[PDB]
Amino acid sequence: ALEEAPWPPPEGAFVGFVLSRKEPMWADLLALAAARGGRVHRAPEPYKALRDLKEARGLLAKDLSVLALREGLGLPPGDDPMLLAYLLDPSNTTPEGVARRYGGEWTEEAGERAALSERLFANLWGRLEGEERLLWLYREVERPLSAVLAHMEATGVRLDVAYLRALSLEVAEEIARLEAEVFRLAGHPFNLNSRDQLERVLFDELGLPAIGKTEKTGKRSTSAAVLEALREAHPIVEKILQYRELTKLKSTYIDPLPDLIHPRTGRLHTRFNQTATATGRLSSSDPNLQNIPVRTPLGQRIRRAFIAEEGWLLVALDYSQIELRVLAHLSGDENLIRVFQEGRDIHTETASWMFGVPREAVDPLMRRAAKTINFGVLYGMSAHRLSQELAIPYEEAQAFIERYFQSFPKVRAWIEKTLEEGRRRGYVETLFGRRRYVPDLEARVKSVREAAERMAFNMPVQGTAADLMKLAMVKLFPRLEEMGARMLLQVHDELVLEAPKERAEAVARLAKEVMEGVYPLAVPLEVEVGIGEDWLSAKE
DNA sequence: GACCACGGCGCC
DNA sequence: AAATGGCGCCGTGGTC
Ligand SMILES: Nc1ncnc2c1c(/C=C/CCCNC(=O)CCCCCCCCCO)cn2[C@H]1C[C@H](O)[C@@H](COP(=O)(O)OP(=O)(O)OP(=O)(O)O)O1
Ligand SMILES: [Mg+2]
Ligand SMILES: [Mg+2]
Ligand SMILES: [Mg+2]
Repeated sequence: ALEEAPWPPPEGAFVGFVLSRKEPMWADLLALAAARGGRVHRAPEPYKALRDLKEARGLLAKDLSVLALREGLGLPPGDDPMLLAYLLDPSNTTPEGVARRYGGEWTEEAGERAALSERLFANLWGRLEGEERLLWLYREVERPLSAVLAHMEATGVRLDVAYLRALSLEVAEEIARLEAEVFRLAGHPFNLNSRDQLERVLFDELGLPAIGKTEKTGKRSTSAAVLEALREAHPIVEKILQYRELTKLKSTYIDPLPDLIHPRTGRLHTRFNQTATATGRLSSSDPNLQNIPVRTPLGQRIRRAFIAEEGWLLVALDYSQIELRVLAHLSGDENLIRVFQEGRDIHTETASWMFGVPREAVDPLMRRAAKTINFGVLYGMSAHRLSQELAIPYEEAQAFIERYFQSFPKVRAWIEKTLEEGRRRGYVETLFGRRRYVPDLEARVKSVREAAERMAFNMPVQGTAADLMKLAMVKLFPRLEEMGARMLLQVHDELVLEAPKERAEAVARLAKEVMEGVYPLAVPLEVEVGIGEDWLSAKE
């Protein structure tokens, strides 16, 4: 029972706030409160009251900071109990769960949320004293990163709306061509979007063989992998795959994105979720801008809609072979280090092998295929699936996986070391000490145990790569502000920046150097950088 | 209208 | 379909 104290709060108080909706860029600030020294200060008018705060300190601090930036207020986020809980155990992803776990209840009242922020911070800070590596990640990465993400979210990205509107109409007509052809081949119309109705057509009405079953309900699958296997069993299959591609892209990007342009900014605003993944990666939502298409011709057309403001340029930076380089460092494999000290490209070399092509003629689509193979095999792909992936007998695909691992013997050794440690202490960890708890490593069901093992030894690699990118963003942001440039998007190992046209080149050089020297490893980090008027053009 | 599980698929 | 891992969004079918 905190004393009902009057607004303003004293410096350092913990804030609580209620939004009309989860998206800070779209939300109405319904309520604002603060708690400190056994007092609760409830703001009579939330929006005006924002101006009395000098930092957003409490649960979901970034969300409030984004809203303040929207209102032209430079209110940076500070301490956030979610970030403490997430570093302790990244299964701590929601304020509902964190509260129940560390001493409170996540209600819908700013005052209670402010008092909750205060309580949880005390407890969680107590849990994190002595954990000096986690404390370092909090002070030097997550807490400062939240400020960076807040500016990214409030800045947004420009989108060629009219372009996408015109594209929709073009795609609609092609979808009609494909579905009409499907219906003719089926002999009747049906909901081609309903995979249950398609299942009957393909496997009951048509006589096509079923390849596999779905996980939870055991229906005959109609996934792309299955349809690929049936490309020649019937002409309908090809048109179903093309229908799937177009409707996926139209329904997920072409049509939704133009309606999400913010009225005040005229730009598109994602959310970068900071306590959402088991490995330390960020995620992006509402809308997700970390999964904008690129693979197919139409996907590329969609990516072209992401453009720079008039007088500016996009700068796209992407770490080269990042998790392979991270692997070299964690494992210490002398042979894998040599690969990168010699400037070799394993994705291109697998691509050249997969397609029987010299590296000069490996097109980007080939290299993408090689990356699924290379990382698929690394993190535990079966001989069987690989043989089916490469349209190749089981003997060879089985041998590719032995060649692969034989040339880097210290990898399996690191895998085995990582797993034993996880079994013993109950968690695996990144280069910087970010932890993931994987209790199923001692499961008595092999399928469950081996699944947990693949999650366990992936996490140090993926999570270290995520740590490096986070640290680079923290280092790079103030340098960009100095140059009048903007950080717009992060896509796991890629940053998209926006720079004035006359400083774009300078920004690209600087950003590349910051990313490559973020934290020297036993192998060099290389960063591919491009500049263009649109996101596609800026990645070569 | 809001949920949800599921299958499916876009990205890293 | 699958002994790669990590995400979030879509439409369907179904519930409330
Ligand atoms: N599949 C995975 N599994 C696990 N981890 C994965 C991945 C990927 C995958 C990336 C690209 C996937 C491209 N796939 C396609 O577009 C099609 C694949 C199938 C092609 C089939 C051809 C044959 C058809 C029938 O014969 C990245 N990662 C991780 C590891 C990687 O270091 C990190 C950053 O992603 P990227 O920047 O794309 O990759 P890298 O940095 O390693 O490569 P670089 O940046 O291109 O130099 O993200
Ligand atoms: Mg990369
Ligand atoms: Mg990338
Ligand atoms: Mg799912």
